[PDB]
Amino acid sequence: KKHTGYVGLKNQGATCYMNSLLQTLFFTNQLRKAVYMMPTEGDDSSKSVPLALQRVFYELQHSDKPVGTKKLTKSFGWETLDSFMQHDVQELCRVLLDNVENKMKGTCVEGTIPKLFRGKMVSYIQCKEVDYRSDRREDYYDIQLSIKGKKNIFESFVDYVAVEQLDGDNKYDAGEHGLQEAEKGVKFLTLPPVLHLQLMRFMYDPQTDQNIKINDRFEFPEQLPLDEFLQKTDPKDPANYILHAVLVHSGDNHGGHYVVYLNPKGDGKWCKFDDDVVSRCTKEEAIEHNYGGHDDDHCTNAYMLVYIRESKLSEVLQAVTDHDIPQQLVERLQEEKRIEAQK
Ligand SMILES: [Br-]
Ligand SMILES: [Br-]
Ligand SMILES: [Br-]
Ligand SMILES: [Br-]
Repeated sequence: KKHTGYVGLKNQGATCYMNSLLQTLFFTNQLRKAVYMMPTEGDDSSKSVPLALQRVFYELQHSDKPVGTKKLTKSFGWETLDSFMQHDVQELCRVLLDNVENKMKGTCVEGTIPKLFRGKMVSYIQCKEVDYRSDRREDYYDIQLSIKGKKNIFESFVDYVAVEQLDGDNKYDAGEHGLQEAEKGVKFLTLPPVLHLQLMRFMYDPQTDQNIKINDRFEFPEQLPLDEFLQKTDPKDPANYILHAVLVHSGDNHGGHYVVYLNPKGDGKWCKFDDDVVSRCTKEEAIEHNYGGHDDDHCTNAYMLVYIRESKLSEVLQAVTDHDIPQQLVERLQEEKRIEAQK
């Protein structure tokens, strides 16, 4: 527990965003407690993702030394030298959360995942010259925001909700009305208590023919008002979000360094999580110094932000204690440790 109170994770290969993401998920206290509850007795230690995540969280909560992740990577089968380089942070997140959600089904914590991370959107198509619209609900668990050519997060949200023209030769097939010029877009109906925003600095194949990293300046705030992107708003619960995590990458596309900044209590007291080294830092370092740019004469910037709904903040970050871990689970991990101590 060091001197920040918090312990790091081991550098065990090119796992890229993984340690950052695990720290982010660990300090989503409501998720952690829920994960502690899954009926993982009788699971195979080798094969079980639920158990493997239980183990890592337990270690992060009790261990005074940097925590290993080997059994975690084995279980969801990303073990080759470059398996994390072939995926992104939002893909690993879904891998983890889907295993966990699937374990929680039929348990006293079923629905913890959609409760904390799921939001609702309306996807619509409006024809210009014919009276036809098709409104359909879409669920999301995270949001990929465009950052290229945008000054900040507000412009990104503006761009995300911008109307798109559908015109021949890209006309909408309007059924009985045949091919029709249309407008399509999305609107938000609900925003989740925990909001995962990926910033698209790392981008596809610009036709020819690399994955590249955009290191342009992109500003995000400590406090994020999203009411004006909602179809209708609640007077008693405005869509006000507070910045909780800034996942940072330093360098370019090919090779770089991965760090995450957290204020895991939600008070504005920030720590820097750099694998095994956890140290406290200024708020400027966690935030402004991660805007990116090319400024003094800079390759260090956020690719992912986590925001927490201010009204649900002090709950999402609710106290965890030792008693929140069931005895059966404590006993099992303790026995494994004892086996390991036999070398
Ligand atoms: Br390990
Ligand atoms: Br793979
Ligand atoms: Br990205
Ligand atoms: Br720039």
